[PDB]
Amino acid sequence: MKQLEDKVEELLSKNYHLENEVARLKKLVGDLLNVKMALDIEIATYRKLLEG
Amino acid sequence: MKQLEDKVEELLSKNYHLENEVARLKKLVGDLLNVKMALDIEIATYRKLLEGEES
Repeated sequence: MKQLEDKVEELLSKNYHLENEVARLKKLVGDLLNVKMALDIEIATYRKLLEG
Repeated sequence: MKQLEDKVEELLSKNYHLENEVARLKKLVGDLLNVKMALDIEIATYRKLLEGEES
């Protein structure tokens, strides 16, 4: 029952790559949320200064 | 034998849910990228108006 064996190895590889992609995107989300925090701080500085 | 069938079922199922998660994350990324673009243009404009900074 090989066709089954090839399918399983094919699926284990896809699973490994999907786990990789999930890890990559989580990091990109953390990094972007950190970026948002820093920009929000810069804008707050400007707005506060512009306000008076 | 039937174990192979069970493993095939398990993997197709785990992969389906990982794909769903990948799609969710990519939407969140796209959303954060758009929030960043709006913030960037606001900051770039203040730099220009107040500091004489062009990109």
